[PDB]
Amino acid sequence: SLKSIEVVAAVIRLGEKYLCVQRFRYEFPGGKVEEGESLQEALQREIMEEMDYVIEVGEKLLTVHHTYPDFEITMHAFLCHPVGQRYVLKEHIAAQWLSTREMAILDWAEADKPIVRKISE
Amino acid sequence: SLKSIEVVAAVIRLGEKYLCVQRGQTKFSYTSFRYEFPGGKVEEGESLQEALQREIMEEMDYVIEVGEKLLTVHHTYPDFEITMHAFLCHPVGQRYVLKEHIAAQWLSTREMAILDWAEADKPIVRKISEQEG
Repeated sequence: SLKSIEVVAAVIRLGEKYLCVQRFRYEFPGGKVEEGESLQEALQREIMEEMDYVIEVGEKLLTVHHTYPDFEITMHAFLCHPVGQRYVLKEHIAAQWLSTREMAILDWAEADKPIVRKISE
Repeated sequence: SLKSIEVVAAVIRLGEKYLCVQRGQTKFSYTSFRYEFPGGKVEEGESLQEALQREIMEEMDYVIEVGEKLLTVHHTYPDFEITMHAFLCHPVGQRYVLKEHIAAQWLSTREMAILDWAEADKPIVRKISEQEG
């Protein structure tokens, strides 16, 4: 079947606050890379599609590798800087701007925990 | 999008032979891709059968009829959700086209035991093998 699964996550910062979504646990916005896309263009499309939010992808924060026997799965987190000033919540997906100490009291998705851990350090 | 994917696989049968594919070329002259059943991802707004039919048509130019579900393989990885659906399929069209670096063989279940199968496809092979052999 699938040779690889690449997932991208956007860590969007304004001030001391990070865009955290609850779509249930909390997560960073992002999604899967389509075949033929780079990781950055996958992330910019994914954020536009789900949130109408125009961002610039910056430096890569971390790569989460896995050793699962059946599928090769890799997650790529990028520090992102917003260009637009508009984001849309297509219904019942709530989003908050939170500081790191607000983020630590929260139920985060398992895939996103390394990013939350890193944002602190 | 959600961190969850649905995969479909076609078990194409002709007589007592099944279509087994090898999709790619490695860098090394002493390594090669393992075998697998043709298929791919289910895109949003598609049923499992229509995603399969589309995927077979796009990779192989092969008109197929999707029949009964043979098995479902679920994975419960902490970081990502994957479901595989294998369906028994019957050819309508009489020609398929293999692109660059793609090989395919029509094999019995006994001959299928000779090959190296992708780890994800191994439950499917075992199911096919348990029912005749």
